[PDB]
Amino acid sequence: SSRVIVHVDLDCFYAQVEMISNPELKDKPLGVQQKYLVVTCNYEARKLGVKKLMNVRDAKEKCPQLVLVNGEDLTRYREMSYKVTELLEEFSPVVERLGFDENFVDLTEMVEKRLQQLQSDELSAVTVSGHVYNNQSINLLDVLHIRLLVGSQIAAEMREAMYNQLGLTGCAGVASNKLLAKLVSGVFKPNQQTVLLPESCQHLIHSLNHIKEIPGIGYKTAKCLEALGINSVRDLQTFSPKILEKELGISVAQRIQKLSFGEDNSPVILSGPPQSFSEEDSFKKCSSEVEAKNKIEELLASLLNRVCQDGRKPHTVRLIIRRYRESRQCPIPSHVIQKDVMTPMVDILMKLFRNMVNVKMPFHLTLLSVCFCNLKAL
DNA sequence: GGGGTCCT
DNA sequence: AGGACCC
Ligand SMILES: Nc1ncnc2c1ncn2[C@H]1C[C@H](O)[C@@H](COP(=O)(O)OP(=O)(O)OP(=O)(O)O)O1
Ligand SMILES: [Mg+2]
Ligand SMILES: [Mg+2]
Ligand SMILES: [Mg+2]
Repeated sequence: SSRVIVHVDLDCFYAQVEMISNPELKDKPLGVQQKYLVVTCNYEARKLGVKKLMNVRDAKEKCPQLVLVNGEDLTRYREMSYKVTELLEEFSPVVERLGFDENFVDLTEMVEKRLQQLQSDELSAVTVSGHVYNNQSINLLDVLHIRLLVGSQIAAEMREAMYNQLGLTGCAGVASNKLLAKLVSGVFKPNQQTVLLPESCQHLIHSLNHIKEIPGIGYKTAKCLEALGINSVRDLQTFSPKILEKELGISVAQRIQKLSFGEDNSPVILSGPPQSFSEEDSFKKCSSEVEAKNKIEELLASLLNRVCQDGRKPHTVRLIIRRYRESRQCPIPSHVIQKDVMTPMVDILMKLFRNMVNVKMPFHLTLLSVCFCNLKAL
């Protein structure tokens, strides 16, 4: 059962949202700042030299006409994120989320229908929407191709409906699994879509340069492979299965090797509603017992907001700390579920804290987070 | 340095 | 509770 998956990726998301909010900013170049960095910006300002993830001063010097904006309150982005996800669900119910600006959709069933509904005669021109990866020749006689071309049209449709109705632009990659879909989706940016035919699969993995470029292989797994002298995607393709299992575990080994061939059988998971809420906060110095108290209050303060609105309730709370991450958690008592409600929580959160960190001694940390998970019904 | 997700 | 991964 060959699948058709689509990966959707919004162009410079925060930027887009900001612009869609303050139209005056269409004309102007724009950057979104978190702490003293620039986390993303519209294209009008990537041309003036502004690289994503660059300090806000180099930014200003390199580009003086730059209109900055604060993107530390993730609230407008997160609402837009779900407006997008809901739009896409209205196409097919099975939509997986990846951060705020990515979505996976399984179009296998949807492509099925549209095909059957095709009178033989009209089996052309059929056509393709957007780019075909690596300019590959289409073979209308190959069902696999045909189902991917239909996947391209549904994607073009989704992208139209995102623009109309939400005012957002973005790219789409349509492939036979999530891996290839995500990889081929950025081959043409911004605001364009590419489809990957099967016979160009190998061209696409090898186009990659560092092995960490593949989704799934990350910082910790890369370094492991590096120290094994695995740097190219072909290195990994050709390496000893056995030695890899031995050095990575039989679970991780099998999967990432398949990855390096472009093989990915992981299904698209239906995300549904968020299963957690959390406010992170890292900082220069924190070294008493209070000031964690102040922090935990603020964090709690902001989180509470979102919980009041979500609907369902958290039956578990936890405390996270990256020291000099660790966590402790415990169920949230029956009474307190009455969305005042602060002091009891912070008493628990502190109880948590205390058992984890010795207050009768110095610590200093850099990171405090509070998380609400385990929400019913579930 | 956000927020999140699944696997162990 | 910790360790991976994605953004
Ligand atoms: N290093 C980072 N630090 C903080 N926020 C980030 C970082 N990277 C990305 N983000 C945020 C900002 C973006 O709106 C969103 C997705 O980023 P990313 O996938 O890198 O592409 P992008 O949305 O910045 O634009 P584009 O895909 O056009 O380059 O996540
Ligand atoms: Mg992205
Ligand atoms: Mg993006
Ligand atoms: Mg990676």
